[PDB]
Amino acid sequence: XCDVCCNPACAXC
Repeated sequence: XCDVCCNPACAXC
């Protein structure tokens, strides 16, 4: 993903 979560805007981290 980007940091921890896999989302287009990074959500649920």
